[PDB]
Amino acid sequence: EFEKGYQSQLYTEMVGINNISKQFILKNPLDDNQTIKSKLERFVSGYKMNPKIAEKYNVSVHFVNKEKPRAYSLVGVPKTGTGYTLSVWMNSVGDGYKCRDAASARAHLETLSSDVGCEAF
Repeated sequence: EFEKGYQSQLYTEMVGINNISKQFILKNPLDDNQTIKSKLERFVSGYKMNPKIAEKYNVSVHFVNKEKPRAYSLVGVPKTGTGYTLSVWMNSVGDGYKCRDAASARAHLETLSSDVGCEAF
């Protein structure tokens, strides 16, 4: 399908977003947790993907513990009205997952069960 096709181009994009985010961290080791969290949020929500992925998907940065914000994650889920479901999420240590639906992406799930969930790649 074109859709799996797109879910996979979205991952490649998010890898590129993750690579630039790494540089935010290396280049600014003096930033306090508040500052790097907002800097990453601005960078990731401003981020411009390839025009035909940008129309389809939203990417956003999440922090499981906001006082360890160098530990971030990226979530990528369809824009609304597009009729899409397939999603993605990834670690800042580079674990990547393709997810059957946005909710499992937002939930940071790592396995397929109950006909929802995510699996690695």
